[PDB]
Amino acid sequence: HHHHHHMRKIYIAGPAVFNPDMGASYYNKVRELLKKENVMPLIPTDNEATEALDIRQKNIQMIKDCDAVIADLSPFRGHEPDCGTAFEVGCAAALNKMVLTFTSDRRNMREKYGSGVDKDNLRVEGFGLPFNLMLYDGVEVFDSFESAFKYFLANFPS
Amino acid sequence: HHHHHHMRKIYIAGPAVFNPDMGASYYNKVRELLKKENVMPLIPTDNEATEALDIRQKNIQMIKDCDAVIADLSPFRGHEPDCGTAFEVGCAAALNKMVLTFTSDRRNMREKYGSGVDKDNLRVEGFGLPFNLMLYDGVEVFDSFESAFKYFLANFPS
Ligand SMILES: O=C1Nc2cccc3cccc1c23
Ligand SMILES: O=C1Nc2cccc3cccc1c23
Repeated sequence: HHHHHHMRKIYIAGPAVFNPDMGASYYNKVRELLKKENVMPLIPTDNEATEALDIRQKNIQMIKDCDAVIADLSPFRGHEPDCGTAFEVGCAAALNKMVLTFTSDRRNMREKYGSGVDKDNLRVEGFGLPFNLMLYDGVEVFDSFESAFKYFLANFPS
Repeated sequence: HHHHHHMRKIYIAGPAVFNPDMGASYYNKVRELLKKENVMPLIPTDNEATEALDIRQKNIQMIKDCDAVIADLSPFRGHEPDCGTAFEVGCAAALNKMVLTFTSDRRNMREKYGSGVDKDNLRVEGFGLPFNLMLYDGVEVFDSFESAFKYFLANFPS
């Protein structure tokens, strides 16, 4: 009786932090969705430090502490995902964490750029993926945070 | 006598692979520089597979096998570094590898964008760093592959 109970935790990776509201609207939506399932969101801006290295270390620790990352790999400042988010996905991959990704634009990279090269003649990947192939681990690329979260619930039970 | 001798290895992360020559000119320069010091370059396109997941896995393994990563975080398709490279930097950080980064543009992000926000009113980081703060671990940001390599030689001896 009164055994320890693990509360599931998801690291909320993505460029919402750069919204004018520092991601408040996104994180609030995430908080409400996860609350219903007794899942804790690990949010990049929580208890935010002032020094870059401290912010970075705390985020790395959240990834170490999580059961899954849900990463927003939507276009950021062009057709490419946010590099901070990409770093976090790599961290999670190395730590053998469940990584779930979504994007607002699921078109292949070559469809996005409209060619096999960009405007400067740099190669656009041709693997039938919406973004850099390093970011794809075989799990479906979802359309939304919600759809990724449904996969989490089905595949990481309490 | 005849003890095993470790050959130092560096993972060569960066968007050179997207050059029209698939990085040949960049990688050849790297190869020539490293051979002089008996250091082996681990190059993303070496023995390249055909399936995205196989390429990804081989690159992650190269990072697991390396002594350091030297990562080209130069502007790619705008002021942001390449997300594949960022993923690799994250992978290396999680694995406690030495990570050395360089860029052709060392200006602060706010100097690059000319404002604290981009054209779409999205926040530009203000930490006096040239790129997303997740990509900075306290080691100096170098100006070139060569200067990063000099740090490697001074800080990872045979
Ligand atoms: O790159 C970032 N990772 C982060 C985690 C938490 C907060 C903030 C704020 C600005 C920029 C970044 C950031
Ligand atoms: O995103 C990539 N990581 C890679 C590692 C090695 C080769 C190639 C080729 C195209 C695209 C990518 C790539």
